[PDB]
Amino acid sequence: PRGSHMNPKRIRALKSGKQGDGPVVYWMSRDQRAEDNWALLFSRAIAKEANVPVVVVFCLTDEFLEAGIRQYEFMLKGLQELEVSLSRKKIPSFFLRGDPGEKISRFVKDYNAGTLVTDFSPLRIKNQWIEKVISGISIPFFEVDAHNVVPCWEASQKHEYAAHTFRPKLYALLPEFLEEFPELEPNSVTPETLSDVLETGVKALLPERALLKNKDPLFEPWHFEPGEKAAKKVMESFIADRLDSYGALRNDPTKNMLSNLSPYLHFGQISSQRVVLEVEKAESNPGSKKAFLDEILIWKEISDNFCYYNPGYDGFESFPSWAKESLNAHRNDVRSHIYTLEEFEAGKTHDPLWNASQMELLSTGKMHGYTRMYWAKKILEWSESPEKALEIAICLNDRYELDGRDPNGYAGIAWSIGGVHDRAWGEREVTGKIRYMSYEGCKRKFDVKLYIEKYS
DNA sequence: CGGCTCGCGCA
DNA sequence: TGCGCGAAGCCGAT
Ligand SMILES: Cc1cc2nc3c(=O)[nH]c(=O)nc-3n(C[C@H](O)[C@H](O)[C@H](O)COP(=O)(O)OP(=O)(O)OC[C@H]3O[C@@H](n4cnc5c(N)ncnc54)[C@H](O)[C@@H]3O)c2cc1C
Repeated sequence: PRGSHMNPKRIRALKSGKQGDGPVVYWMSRDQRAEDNWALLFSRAIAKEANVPVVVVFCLTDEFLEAGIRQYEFMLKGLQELEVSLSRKKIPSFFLRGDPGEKISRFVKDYNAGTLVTDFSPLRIKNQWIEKVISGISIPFFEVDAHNVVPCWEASQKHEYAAHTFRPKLYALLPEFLEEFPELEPNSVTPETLSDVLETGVKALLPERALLKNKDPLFEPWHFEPGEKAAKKVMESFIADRLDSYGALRNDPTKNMLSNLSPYLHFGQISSQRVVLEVEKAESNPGSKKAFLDEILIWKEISDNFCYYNPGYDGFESFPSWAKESLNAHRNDVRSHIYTLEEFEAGKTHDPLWNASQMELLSTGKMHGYTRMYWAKKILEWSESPEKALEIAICLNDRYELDGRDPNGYAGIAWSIGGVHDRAWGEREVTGKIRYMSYEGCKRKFDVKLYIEKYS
């Protein structure tokens, strides 16, 4: 649908129709940014061809009640900044509260929209809302993958068993799909308060807040400033100060050598494609660059692959057959310890390294990547059953990670507990052939005592 | 058949 | 710390 720097393979039709006479509406969901946003760029291009303005609509759902203030504030502060950015480009934004299935349909009717565009998420609930909207509108409806460098449905047509099978397919398509972004052109044709939504939601969540004994909150909000501008600064300092040592130190949780981009990536406050462009152009240790690109291209995009092609991505049934057979055989094994959700949540296990990982999670909202593996694997080892382990890990990941409620989290938990995108290892009690990680193993790789002391 | 994102013994 | 091996099941290139 027109454009020159616009690859049509990024866009797909959800519903055909007579293009209406009214504005193009971008139903923003996953990609909460004005810059480097293929969904917003395609929306603007369609609007230009039809000689109509583009408007942005965002629907605040009751979903926020299932997480905490830490995510709600991060997201909403981002959106306050986004509202201003879009304003400068003469793009109005509308913030709706309620079920997207109902509210988006109504908005399209009331505002006499000509075309509807949304960004891409493989999570189940987004597909449900889309199907509801389709039944409620008579205008064309498109979806743009603004989150992946290679559109999810282009990179592969099936569930990929392993990174080693996906890697060649993805890297083959980078020359086509890794490109610079055109600038967002302001609107030429002229056309609820977020402050109030924020106060109302916070009041609702205050009773569920994570607290220490003295009733002082556990969460430290100053580690990550929200919004598009801050995200760019974190990217720049990563490339300048941390990228060089990333390959060597990414698996040492006592060193702050990660990008720290995940909260921003999760809410779409920065484009993965932008990050890849800048890292590609940086002159740094080649090994570090390859390690980083493999994480933000292969592992991030295969997580969308996993959720898109396996709608039971958060269930035991999505595990590979060998892992299901192994875990099933060990269901009756005596566990060395059994903890409840509440005991894991409070960091009251016998294992100080596990407890310190959980304390980093509670206090910062971002557990170091290496201890996330250890953390999830011990939940399998010290729970009543594989289903209960899965349920506990997802519950804590999604409640406390700023970057949670994400394909990466479901794929990472499924790797840790069910061997998805892994292979079988030595046979053990309880965990069977699922890859094992030990306290002693961690001791030989990094200064465990220092991580424990940092987080009590 | 070859090669896949641990623990372990050994410089 | 850095290396090379062991223990495991399967994909996919033929
Ligand atoms: C049990 C478990 C739970 C996880 N929970 C989440 C989660 O809720 N949300 C989430 O986005 N990631 C999650 N991760 C994946 C990974 O730990 C985080 O993306 C990463 O630690 C975020 O830190 P960073 O951006 O500073 O990392 P960097 O090392 O700088 O990583 C760069 C980027 O690469 C991608 N990436 C890196 N590691 C992985 C990985 N294992 N899998 C997928 N993509 C990866 C992410 O987009 C990440 O932000 C989880 C992993 C596991 C094993």
